[PDB]
Amino acid sequence: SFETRFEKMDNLLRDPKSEVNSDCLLDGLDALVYDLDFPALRKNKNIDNFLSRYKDTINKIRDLRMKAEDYEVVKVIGRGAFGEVQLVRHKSTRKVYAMKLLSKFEMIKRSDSAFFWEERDIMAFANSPWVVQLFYAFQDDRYLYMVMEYMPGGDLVNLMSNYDVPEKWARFYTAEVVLALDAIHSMGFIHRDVKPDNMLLDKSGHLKLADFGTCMKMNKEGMVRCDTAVGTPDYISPEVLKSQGGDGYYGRECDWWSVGVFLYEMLVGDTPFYADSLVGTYSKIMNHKNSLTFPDDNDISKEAKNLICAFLTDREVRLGRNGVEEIKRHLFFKNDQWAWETLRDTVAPVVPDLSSDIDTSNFDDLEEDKGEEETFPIPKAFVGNQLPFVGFTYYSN
Amino acid sequence: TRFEKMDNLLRDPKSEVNSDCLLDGLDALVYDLDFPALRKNKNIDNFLSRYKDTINKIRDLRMKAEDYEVVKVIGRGAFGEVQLVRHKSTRKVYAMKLLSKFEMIKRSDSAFFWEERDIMAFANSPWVVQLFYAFQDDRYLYMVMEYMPGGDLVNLMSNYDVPEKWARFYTAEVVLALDAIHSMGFIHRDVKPDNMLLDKSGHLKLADFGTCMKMNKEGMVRCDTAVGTPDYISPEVLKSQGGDGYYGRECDWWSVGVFLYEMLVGDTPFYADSLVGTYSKIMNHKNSLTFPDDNDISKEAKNLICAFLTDREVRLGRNGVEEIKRHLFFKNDQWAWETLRDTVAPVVPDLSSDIDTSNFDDLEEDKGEEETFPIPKAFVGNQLPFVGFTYYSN
Ligand SMILES: COc1cccc([C@@H](C)NC(=O)Nc2nc(-c3ccncc3)cs2)c1
Ligand SMILES: COc1cccc([C@@H](C)NC(=O)Nc2nc(-c3ccncc3)cs2)c1
Repeated sequence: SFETRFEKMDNLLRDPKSEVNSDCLLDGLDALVYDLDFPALRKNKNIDNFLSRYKDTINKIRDLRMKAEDYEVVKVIGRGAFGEVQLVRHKSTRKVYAMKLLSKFEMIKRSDSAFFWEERDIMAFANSPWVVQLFYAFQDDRYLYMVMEYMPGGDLVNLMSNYDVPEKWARFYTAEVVLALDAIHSMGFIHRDVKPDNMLLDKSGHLKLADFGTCMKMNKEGMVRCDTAVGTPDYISPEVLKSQGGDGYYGRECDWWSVGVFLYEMLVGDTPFYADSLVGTYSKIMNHKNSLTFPDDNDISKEAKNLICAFLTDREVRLGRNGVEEIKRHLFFKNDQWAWETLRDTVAPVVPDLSSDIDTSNFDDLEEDKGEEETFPIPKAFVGNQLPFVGFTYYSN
Repeated sequence: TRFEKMDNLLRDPKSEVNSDCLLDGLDALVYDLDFPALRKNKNIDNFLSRYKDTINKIRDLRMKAEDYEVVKVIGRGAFGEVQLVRHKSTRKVYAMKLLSKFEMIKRSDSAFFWEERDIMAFANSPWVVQLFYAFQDDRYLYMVMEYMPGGDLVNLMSNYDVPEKWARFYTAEVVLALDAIHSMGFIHRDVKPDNMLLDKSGHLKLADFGTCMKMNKEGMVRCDTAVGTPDYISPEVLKSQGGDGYYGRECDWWSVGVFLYEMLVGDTPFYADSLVGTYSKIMNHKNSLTFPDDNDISKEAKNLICAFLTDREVRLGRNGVEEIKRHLFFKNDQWAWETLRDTVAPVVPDLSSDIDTSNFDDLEEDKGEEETFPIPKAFVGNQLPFVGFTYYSN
């Protein structure tokens, strides 16, 4: 077991999970230069001499390290209002990735400076077939960049658009979602916003989760709360809605609610709590006992109905509170086509036909930004606008 | 393109982006941000709380002062002290120079240790004391050097009457050592007995390079300030105060001259009871230089001394080290210039333990309160000149 203090420090430098690993240490030096280098501050001798020594070296480094210009944008596949996701090709390696941008200016402006750490940890270290991998995370003074495996199948929102979905497809996406969720729960995170938008497909037609921006680390009892605004409460559980009003905390069972909702939308074509307005949808969720109706549209399966209803109940009696297993054993999941262990080796309901490695078919065209980039007021003293982003850099090796 | 090369940039002990400089960066940053006034900036407060745990940990993992037992305090330079220290685990004994960050700020003069670090680390010479590790905390820089139980020429000079035979030896060694330094591109200035140390076998090493400077093309330097030890300072360097001039490596040779005088005469040539007096006699050396009336001293001894204590442009060594080596004062049957360090030193120190302090004067401790920095209301970047100082030998 024993290691010397020198050995231990060496491990800190080399460990991708360490915040003092070499790449993170360059980040600091970089940021510090960014934030110090200004005529006003250069009047300080310590600062002026320091920037003279290191700057020539800092230019070598900024030249050497990965950068936005190592990639060319093929297209824009999504917009998050903190930035865009865009299809890219690496110039030297020819390889094709999806790339998320985050505006540093926007983040300082609105706060929301701390929120991307969990997404980073998850996509970097999950090492799951159920989770989109981040290959590189790097940055400059303007932006964060997350370079991710591209998922040409598109999301489940697109799928529900182009296909009516039989219980046989539903069961399958549902099961994969169960697994990705469980994977994420086992790393100690609660996803907390689980939607068809966050479910994408690889060239095989298999599902991965993306967009972990809402994810929070659970503690001991496996609970959390965050202050975070949520676009639509369509898939959001009642106890999460209550929590936003200060009331209290909650556990991973909130994610199983979303899945209950996801199923209903796949079979029935509609969100169960759908209303013309946010307020209406909101009331309906809080009303869920009396507000949840199975369709005009059909009789659909006794078993499907029962799973959906088991997920869409109140949290204390809700399916999945006793763990993933009682979910897996639900009779809704019985079939001849796949078993839980073999699921990803099955052939998928929809296997994308793709013209090229650049095929955008399953995504909507994203027109343009072409907006003029906002800049900060020149510091009269040190404001450290780069500090929140220090240690973000990651290279998978 | 394959690329990285940052592997080498990170691994090069001479690289400024190497791992230890990178860690010095983060360490300096935290020290300099941690303050009530500065934590009112949220950017800062948030960064400090994020990296605090990991920073406390690094500080402990990396080499620190607590890793050493202080045995005796063997010197004080008013920029700090020099201690004989023993590593608490390895049990190895080392010399450690403490440089105060507070003082190198107050007096400015924050840049001088770089060349000293550079030399002691990478010289790889039997003529130059070797730097093993360098580290720092908020208060100090720490240089850890090979220990030199032989002591310095001043101690030797007080305990003995140096015969010409010995002076030939020590001068010759100083000469070879200086040459090596010159060949690395530096002018020492500051050549005085106090910086000449004897190893366990009694051979000579140069230390305290804090005053060194790097030559250019013609091998000169441009300096308008005069550098230390009034007794040993050359006319050029004295005169260079007040904007004057720019000069080469023969100011060191001048000090070798003073050194030789001191050993054989037992006094300094420019001694007076004020430095003011000494500066003056130095300017007037052409007159003020005299040997004692009694004297029994070889003519060629006095000649060599006189060849050094002349003006720079006629100064022995101005042509090359060779004209010094060929001087008749060095003529003898015992040793040759290339083998000289393999010969048997005139004094081989007798030592009790590896810890033996007998050849160093008695010094004690500060006993004073640490005079420390005022809390900033804004980023002063006070640690920034020290980033990249840390060194580990392997
Ligand atoms: C708040 O900041 C944001 C910046 C950009 C985008 C977003 C939104 C749309 N959510 C998201 O992560 N969507 C993502 N889609 C992928 C993706 C898509 C296709 N192929 C590979 C990856 C990653 S994240 C938010
Ligand atoms: C520049 O500011 C100063 C700060 C503290 C001390 C000094 C003096 C004592 N000179 C010096 O470096 N002396 C040296 N002694 C050694 C040494 C001693 C014993 N064994 C090996 C080396 C190196 S430098 C100056």
